[PDB]
Amino acid sequence: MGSALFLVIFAYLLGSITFGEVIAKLKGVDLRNVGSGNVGATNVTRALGKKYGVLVFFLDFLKGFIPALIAVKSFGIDSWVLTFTGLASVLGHMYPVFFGFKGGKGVATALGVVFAVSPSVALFSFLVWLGIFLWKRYVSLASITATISAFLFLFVAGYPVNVLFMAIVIGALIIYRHRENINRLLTGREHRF
Ligand SMILES: CCCCCCC/C=C\CCCCCC(=O)OC[C@@H](O)CO
Ligand SMILES: CCCCCCC/C=C\CCCCCC(=O)OC[C@@H](O)CO
Ligand SMILES: CCCCCCC/C=C\CCCCCC(=O)OC[C@@H](O)CO
Ligand SMILES: CCCCCCC/C=C\CCCCCC(=O)OC[C@@H](O)CO
Ligand SMILES: CCCCCCC/C=C\CCCCCC(=O)OC[C@@H](O)CO
Ligand SMILES: CCCCCCC/C=C\CCCCCC(=O)OC[C@@H](O)CO
Ligand SMILES: CCCCCCC/C=C\CCCCCC(=O)OC[C@@H](O)CO
Ligand SMILES: CCCCCCCCCCCCCCCC(=O)OP(=O)(O)O
Ligand SMILES: CCCCCCCCCCCCCCCC(=O)OP(=O)(O)O
Ligand SMILES: [K+]
Ligand SMILES: [K+]
Repeated sequence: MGSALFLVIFAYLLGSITFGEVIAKLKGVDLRNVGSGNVGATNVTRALGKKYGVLVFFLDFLKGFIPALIAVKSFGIDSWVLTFTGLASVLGHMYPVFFGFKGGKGVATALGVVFAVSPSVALFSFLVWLGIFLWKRYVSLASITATISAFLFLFVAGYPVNVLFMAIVIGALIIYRHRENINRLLTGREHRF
Protein backbone atom coordinates (compact mmCIF):
# COMPACT_ATOMS: atom_id res chain seq x y z
CA MET A 1 0.00 0.00 0.00
CA GLY A 2 0.93 3.59 -0.61
CA SER A 3 1.84 4.68 2.91
CA ALA A 4 4.36 1.85 3.25
CA LEU A 5 5.87 2.62 -0.15
CA PHE A 6 6.13 6.31 0.78
CA LEU A 7 7.97 5.53 4.00
CA VAL A 8 10.41 3.15 2.32
CA ILE A 9 11.31 5.64 -0.43
CA PHE A 10 11.60 8.44 2.13
CA ALA A 11 13.99 6.24 4.14
CA TYR A 12 16.15 5.57 1.08
CA LEU A 13 16.33 9.26 0.14
CA LEU A 14 17.06 10.32 3.73
CA GLY A 15 19.65 7.57 4.10
CA SER A 16 21.37 8.85 0.95
CA ILE A 17 22.40 12.04 2.76
CA THR A 18 25.86 11.00 3.99
CA PHE A 19 26.38 13.78 6.49
CA GLY A 20 30.15 13.28 6.64
CA GLU A 21 30.21 14.75 3.13
CA VAL A 22 27.94 17.61 4.22
CA ILE A 23 30.25 18.64 7.06
CA ALA A 24 33.57 17.82 5.32
CA LYS A 25 32.86 20.12 2.38
CA LEU A 26 31.52 22.65 4.91
CA LYS A 27 35.14 23.39 5.89
CA GLY A 28 36.62 22.66 2.46
CA VAL A 29 38.05 19.21 3.21
CA ASP A 30 38.22 16.59 0.47
CA LEU A 31 37.11 13.77 2.76
CA ARG A 32 38.00 11.37 -0.07
CA ASN A 33 41.58 12.71 0.29
CA VAL A 34 42.13 12.63 4.05
CA GLY A 35 42.71 9.49 6.08
CA SER A 36 41.02 6.47 4.54
CA GLY A 37 38.93 8.50 2.08
CA ASN A 38 35.65 7.38 3.66
CA VAL A 39 32.59 9.49 4.52
CA GLY A 40 31.63 7.89 7.84
CA ALA A 41 32.04 9.20 11.37
CA THR A 42 35.40 7.42 11.70
CA ASN A 43 37.15 9.32 8.91
CA VAL A 44 35.37 12.54 9.91
CA THR A 45 36.99 12.14 13.34
CA ARG A 46 40.33 11.37 11.67
CA ALA A 47 40.05 14.50 9.50
CA LEU A 48 38.09 17.09 11.49
CA GLY A 49 38.35 16.05 15.14
CA LYS A 50 36.35 13.93 17.56
CA LYS A 51 33.61 16.53 18.01
CA TYR A 52 32.74 16.47 14.30
CA GLY A 53 32.88 12.68 14.19
CA VAL A 54 30.35 12.53 17.03
CA LEU A 55 28.04 14.98 15.24
CA VAL A 56 28.26 12.92 12.04
CA PHE A 57 27.64 9.71 14.00
CA PHE A 58 24.49 11.17 15.54
CA LEU A 59 23.20 12.53 12.21
CA ASP A 60 23.86 9.25 10.40
CA PHE A 61 22.25 7.46 13.39
CA LEU A 62 19.11 9.59 13.04
CA LYS A 63 18.49 8.78 9.41
CA GLY A 64 18.04 5.16 10.48
CA PHE A 65 16.19 5.95 13.70
CA ILE A 66 13.60 8.39 12.35
CA PRO A 67 12.03 6.33 9.51
CA ALA A 68 12.23 3.11 11.53
CA LEU A 69 10.47 4.79 14.47
CA ILE A 70 7.74 5.94 12.09
CA ALA A 71 7.44 2.34 10.86
CA VAL A 72 7.33 0.96 14.41
CA LYS A 73 4.63 3.39 15.47
CA SER A 74 2.54 3.34 12.26
CA PHE A 75 2.82 -0.33 11.26
CA GLY A 76 4.27 -2.30 14.15
CA ILE A 77 7.53 -4.03 15.04
CA ASP A 78 6.09 -7.22 13.52
CA SER A 79 5.46 -5.49 10.15
CA TRP A 80 7.51 -6.19 7.04
CA VAL A 81 7.16 -2.44 6.43
CA LEU A 82 9.68 -1.98 9.24
CA THR A 83 11.94 -4.59 7.58
CA PHE A 84 12.06 -2.72 4.30
CA THR A 85 12.19 0.74 5.86
CA GLY A 86 15.26 -0.09 7.95
CA LEU A 87 16.92 -1.78 5.00
CA ALA A 88 16.16 1.27 2.83
CA SER A 89 17.85 3.64 5.30
CA VAL A 90 21.02 1.53 5.36
CA LEU A 91 21.03 0.99 1.59
CA GLY A 92 20.77 4.75 1.13
CA HIS A 93 23.84 5.27 3.30
CA MET A 94 25.70 2.52 1.41
CA TYR A 95 24.49 3.45 -2.11
CA PRO A 96 23.39 7.09 -2.02
CA VAL A 97 21.05 8.12 -4.81
CA PHE A 98 22.62 11.58 -5.11
CA PHE A 99 25.28 11.59 -7.83
CA GLY A 100 27.81 13.44 -5.71
CA PHE A 101 27.54 11.40 -2.51
CA LYS A 102 29.68 8.33 -2.05
CA GLY A 103 28.47 5.63 0.28
CA GLY A 104 29.62 4.55 3.69
CA LYS A 105 29.49 1.29 5.58
CA GLY A 106 26.10 1.80 7.23
CA VAL A 107 27.02 1.09 10.85
CA ALA A 108 25.73 4.28 12.51
CA THR A 109 22.53 4.21 10.47
CA ALA A 110 21.98 0.52 11.26
CA LEU A 111 22.36 1.25 14.98
CA GLY A 112 19.64 3.87 14.57
CA VAL A 113 17.30 1.29 13.05
CA VAL A 114 17.94 -1.13 15.93
CA PHE A 115 17.38 1.62 18.51
CA ALA A 116 13.92 2.34 17.04
CA VAL A 117 13.02 -1.31 17.62
CA SER A 118 14.62 -1.81 21.05
CA PRO A 119 16.82 0.75 22.81
CA SER A 120 17.99 -2.06 25.12
CA VAL A 121 19.25 -4.20 22.25
CA ALA A 122 20.89 -1.16 20.66
CA LEU A 123 22.66 -0.15 23.87
CA PHE A 124 23.91 -3.71 24.38
CA SER A 125 25.17 -3.81 20.78
CA PHE A 126 26.92 -0.48 21.28
CA LEU A 127 28.52 -1.82 24.48
CA VAL A 128 29.87 -4.75 22.46
CA TRP A 129 31.26 -2.27 19.92
CA LEU A 130 32.87 -0.13 22.62
CA GLY A 131 34.36 -3.12 24.44
CA ILE A 132 35.88 -4.53 21.25
CA PHE A 133 37.17 -1.12 20.23
CA LEU A 134 38.80 -0.50 23.62
CA TRP A 135 40.33 -3.99 23.52
CA LYS A 136 42.04 -3.87 20.11
CA ARG A 137 41.59 -0.28 18.81
CA TYR A 138 40.21 -1.42 15.42
CA VAL A 139 36.98 0.30 14.41
CA SER A 140 36.25 -2.34 11.75
CA LEU A 141 36.67 -5.30 14.10
CA ALA A 142 34.34 -3.62 16.60
CA SER A 143 31.70 -2.82 13.97
CA ILE A 144 31.75 -6.36 12.59
CA THR A 145 31.56 -8.00 16.02
CA ALA A 146 28.79 -5.71 17.25
CA THR A 147 26.81 -6.15 14.03
CA ILE A 148 26.77 -9.91 14.57
CA SER A 149 25.97 -9.40 18.25
CA ALA A 150 22.94 -7.23 17.45
CA PHE A 151 21.40 -10.13 15.53
CA LEU A 152 22.02 -12.52 18.43
CA PHE A 153 20.57 -10.04 20.94
CA LEU A 154 17.44 -9.56 18.80
CA PHE A 155 17.04 -13.33 18.56
CA VAL A 156 17.41 -14.04 22.29
CA ALA A 157 15.16 -11.08 23.07
CA GLY A 158 12.34 -12.78 21.13
CA TYR A 159 11.97 -10.34 18.25
CA PRO A 160 10.05 -11.81 15.27
CA VAL A 161 11.18 -13.23 11.93
CA ASN A 162 10.68 -9.97 10.00
CA VAL A 163 13.04 -8.19 12.41
CA LEU A 164 15.59 -11.01 12.30
CA PHE A 165 15.44 -10.97 8.49
CA MET A 166 16.05 -7.22 8.57
CA ALA A 167 19.02 -7.68 10.91
CA ILE A 168 20.59 -10.54 8.94
CA VAL A 169 20.39 -8.72 5.59
CA ILE A 170 21.63 -5.43 7.04
CA GLY A 171 24.43 -7.30 8.83
CA ALA A 172 25.43 -9.16 5.66
CA LEU A 173 25.59 -5.86 3.77
CA ILE A 174 27.66 -4.21 6.52
CA ILE A 175 30.11 -7.11 6.56
CA TYR A 176 30.33 -6.96 2.76
CA ARG A 177 31.20 -3.26 2.98
CA HIS A 178 34.06 -4.25 5.34
CA ARG A 179 35.58 -6.80 2.96
CA GLU A 180 38.82 -4.86 2.53
CA ASN A 181 39.02 -4.23 6.29
CA ILE A 182 38.75 -7.98 6.87
CA ASN A 183 41.70 -8.67 4.55
CA ARG A 184 43.74 -6.14 6.51
CA LEU A 185 42.63 -7.63 9.84
CA LEU A 186 43.61 -11.12 8.66
CA THR A 187 47.21 -9.97 8.06
CA GLY A 188 47.55 -7.63 11.05
CA ARG A 189 47.56 -4.55 8.81
CA GLU A 190 44.32 -2.79 9.76
CA HIS A 191 44.57 0.88 10.73
CA ARG A 192 44.76 1.15 14.50
CA PHE A 193 43.56 3.94 16.78
C1 LIG B 1 14.66 2.66 -5.96
C2 LIG B 1 13.44 3.05 -5.14
C3 LIG B 1 13.53 2.62 -3.69
C4 LIG B 1 12.25 1.96 -3.17
C5 LIG B 1 11.87 0.71 -3.95
C6 LIG B 1 10.55 0.06 -3.55
C7 LIG B 1 10.50 -0.42 -2.10
C8 LIG B 1 9.82 -1.76 -1.93
C9 LIG B 1 8.74 -2.01 -1.22
C10 LIG B 1 7.93 -1.01 -0.44
C11 LIG B 1 6.63 -1.59 0.10
C12 LIG B 1 6.83 -2.68 1.14
C13 LIG B 1 5.54 -3.31 1.63
C14 LIG B 1 5.76 -4.41 2.65
C15 LIG B 1 4.47 -5.03 3.10
O1 LIG B 1 4.13 -6.16 2.88
O2 LIG B 1 3.72 -4.15 3.77
C16 LIG B 1 2.41 -4.58 4.20
C17 LIG B 1 1.46 -3.60 3.53
O3 LIG B 1 1.35 -2.39 4.29
C18 LIG B 1 1.86 -3.29 2.11
O4 LIG B 1 0.72 -3.12 1.28
C1 LIG C 1 22.49 3.45 21.20
C2 LIG C 1 23.30 4.73 21.15
C3 LIG C 1 24.48 4.70 22.11
C4 LIG C 1 25.46 5.85 21.95
C5 LIG C 1 25.53 6.79 23.14
C6 LIG C 1 26.79 7.63 23.18
C7 LIG C 1 27.11 8.33 21.86
C8 LIG C 1 28.49 8.91 21.82
C9 LIG C 1 29.42 8.63 20.93
C10 LIG C 1 29.29 7.69 19.78
C11 LIG C 1 30.46 7.69 18.81
C12 LIG C 1 31.56 6.69 19.13
C13 LIG C 1 32.37 7.01 20.37
C14 LIG C 1 33.63 6.16 20.50
C15 LIG C 1 34.56 6.70 21.54
O1 LIG C 1 34.27 7.51 22.36
O2 LIG C 1 35.78 6.16 21.43
C16 LIG C 1 36.76 6.60 22.40
C17 LIG C 1 38.11 6.16 21.91
O3 LIG C 1 38.72 7.22 21.18
C18 LIG C 1 39.02 5.72 23.04
O4 LIG C 1 38.89 6.59 24.16
C1 LIG D 1 27.39 -11.62 22.49
C2 LIG D 1 28.58 -10.85 23.02
C3 LIG D 1 29.80 -10.94 22.12
C4 LIG D 1 30.97 -10.08 22.56
C5 LIG D 1 32.24 -10.34 21.77
C6 LIG D 1 32.81 -11.73 22.00
C7 LIG D 1 33.17 -12.48 20.72
C8 LIG D 1 34.60 -12.89 20.67
C9 LIG D 1 35.57 -12.24 20.07
C10 LIG D 1 35.43 -10.96 19.31
C11 LIG D 1 36.44 -10.87 18.18
C12 LIG D 1 37.87 -11.04 18.66
C13 LIG D 1 38.90 -11.11 17.56
C14 LIG D 1 40.31 -11.27 18.10
C15 LIG D 1 41.36 -11.33 17.03
O1 LIG D 1 42.01 -12.31 16.76
O2 LIG D 1 41.50 -10.16 16.41
C16 LIG D 1 42.50 -10.07 15.37
C17 LIG D 1 43.77 -9.67 16.08
O3 LIG D 1 44.88 -9.78 15.18
C18 LIG D 1 43.70 -8.28 16.66
O4 LIG D 1 44.81 -8.02 17.50
C1 LIG E 1 26.99 -16.40 28.37
C2 LIG E 1 26.48 -15.21 29.17
C3 LIG E 1 25.02 -14.88 28.92
C4 LIG E 1 24.76 -14.17 27.60
C5 LIG E 1 23.30 -13.83 27.33
C6 LIG E 1 22.43 -15.02 26.94
C7 LIG E 1 20.94 -14.72 27.05
C8 LIG E 1 20.67 -13.79 28.20
C9 LIG E 1 19.55 -13.15 28.44
C10 LIG E 1 18.31 -13.24 27.62
C11 LIG E 1 17.13 -12.59 28.33
C12 LIG E 1 16.01 -12.18 27.39
C13 LIG E 1 14.91 -11.40 28.08
C14 LIG E 1 13.91 -10.81 27.10
C15 LIG E 1 12.96 -11.81 26.52
O1 LIG E 1 13.25 -12.89 26.08
O2 LIG E 1 11.71 -11.34 26.55
C16 LIG E 1 10.68 -12.07 25.85
C17 LIG E 1 9.60 -11.03 26.01
O3 LIG E 1 10.23 -9.75 25.95
C18 LIG E 1 8.51 -11.12 24.97
O4 LIG E 1 7.67 -9.98 25.06
C1 LIG F 1 28.22 -11.55 30.59
C2 LIG F 1 26.77 -11.72 30.19
C3 LIG F 1 25.85 -10.65 30.77
C4 LIG F 1 24.39 -10.85 30.40
C5 LIG F 1 23.42 -9.84 31.01
C6 LIG F 1 21.96 -10.20 30.78
C7 LIG F 1 20.95 -9.24 31.42
C8 LIG F 1 20.22 -8.43 30.39
C9 LIG F 1 18.92 -8.20 30.32
C10 LIG F 1 17.85 -8.68 31.26
C11 LIG F 1 16.48 -8.78 30.57
C12 LIG F 1 15.38 -8.04 31.31
C13 LIG F 1 13.97 -8.34 30.86
C14 LIG F 1 13.50 -7.46 29.70
C15 LIG F 1 12.02 -7.57 29.48
O1 LIG F 1 11.30 -8.33 30.08
O2 LIG F 1 11.60 -6.71 28.54
C16 LIG F 1 10.43 -7.00 27.72
C17 LIG F 1 9.17 -7.71 28.17
O3 LIG F 1 9.35 -8.51 29.35
C18 LIG F 1 7.99 -6.79 28.33
O4 LIG F 1 6.77 -7.53 28.39
C1 LIG G 1 25.25 -8.62 0.70
C2 LIG G 1 24.19 -9.66 1.00
C3 LIG G 1 22.76 -9.18 0.79
C4 LIG G 1 21.75 -10.32 0.68
C5 LIG G 1 20.29 -9.92 0.42
C6 LIG G 1 19.37 -11.12 0.23
C7 LIG G 1 17.85 -10.85 0.25
C8 LIG G 1 17.11 -12.16 0.32
C9 LIG G 1 15.80 -12.40 0.26
C10 LIG G 1 14.65 -11.44 0.10
C11 LIG G 1 13.35 -12.05 0.67
C12 LIG G 1 12.13 -11.13 0.72
C13 LIG G 1 11.02 -11.65 1.63
C14 LIG G 1 9.76 -10.79 1.65
C15 LIG G 1 8.76 -11.28 2.66
O1 LIG G 1 8.89 -12.29 3.30
O2 LIG G 1 7.72 -10.46 2.79
C16 LIG G 1 6.82 -10.77 3.88
C17 LIG G 1 5.36 -10.70 3.49
O3 LIG G 1 4.64 -11.65 4.28
C18 LIG G 1 4.76 -9.33 3.67
O4 LIG G 1 3.34 -9.37 3.59
C1 LIG H 1 30.52 -12.74 18.08
C2 LIG H 1 31.28 -13.13 16.82
C3 LIG H 1 32.37 -12.14 16.42
C4 LIG H 1 33.00 -12.42 15.06
C5 LIG H 1 34.11 -11.47 14.66
C6 LIG H 1 34.69 -11.75 13.28
C7 LIG H 1 35.78 -10.78 12.82
C8 LIG H 1 36.24 -11.06 11.42
C9 LIG H 1 37.48 -10.99 10.98
C10 LIG H 1 38.67 -10.62 11.78
C11 LIG H 1 39.85 -11.57 11.60
C12 LIG H 1 40.97 -11.31 12.59
C13 LIG H 1 42.36 -11.78 12.17
C14 LIG H 1 42.65 -13.24 12.46
C15 LIG H 1 43.89 -13.42 13.29
O1 LIG H 1 44.76 -12.60 13.41
O2 LIG H 1 43.89 -14.61 13.90
C16 LIG H 1 44.84 -14.80 14.98
C17 LIG H 1 43.89 -15.02 16.13
O3 LIG H 1 43.67 -16.42 16.32
C18 LIG H 1 44.38 -14.41 17.42
O4 LIG H 1 43.38 -14.50 18.42
C1 LIG I 1 22.69 -4.32 13.27
C2 LIG I 1 23.64 -3.16 13.46
C3 LIG I 1 24.27 -3.08 14.83
C4 LIG I 1 25.39 -2.07 14.95
C5 LIG I 1 26.16 -2.22 16.25
C6 LIG I 1 27.40 -1.37 16.38
C7 LIG I 1 27.15 0.12 16.35
C8 LIG I 1 28.41 0.92 16.55
C9 LIG I 1 28.18 2.41 16.45
C10 LIG I 1 29.36 3.22 16.89
C11 LIG I 1 30.40 3.37 15.84
C12 LIG I 1 29.99 4.37 14.78
C13 LIG I 1 31.17 4.87 14.01
C14 LIG I 1 31.41 4.07 12.77
C15 LIG I 1 30.56 4.58 11.63
C16 LIG I 1 31.41 5.05 10.50
O1 LIG I 1 32.55 5.46 10.61
O2 LIG I 1 30.81 4.96 9.29
P1 LIG I 1 29.46 4.38 8.66
O3 LIG I 1 29.60 2.86 8.82
O4 LIG I 1 28.33 4.96 9.37
O5 LIG I 1 29.59 4.77 7.16
C1 LIG J 1 32.09 -6.01 25.55
C2 LIG J 1 31.16 -6.94 26.30
C3 LIG J 1 29.68 -6.55 26.26
C4 LIG J 1 28.79 -7.67 26.78
C5 LIG J 1 27.29 -7.51 26.58
C6 LIG J 1 26.59 -8.86 26.47
C7 LIG J 1 25.31 -9.05 27.29
C8 LIG J 1 24.02 -9.03 26.47
C9 LIG J 1 22.94 -10.00 26.95
C10 LIG J 1 21.73 -10.09 26.03
C11 LIG J 1 20.61 -9.09 26.32
C12 LIG J 1 19.65 -8.87 25.15
C13 LIG J 1 18.17 -8.78 25.52
C14 LIG J 1 17.64 -7.39 25.88
C15 LIG J 1 16.41 -7.43 26.77
C16 LIG J 1 15.12 -7.06 26.09
O1 LIG J 1 14.37 -7.83 25.55
O2 LIG J 1 14.70 -5.76 26.09
P1 LIG J 1 13.46 -4.95 25.52
O3 LIG J 1 13.61 -4.99 24.01
O4 LIG J 1 12.24 -5.62 25.96
O5 LIG J 1 13.61 -3.51 26.00
K1 LIG K 1 38.20 1.76 5.82
K1 LIG L 1 25.99 8.32 -5.52
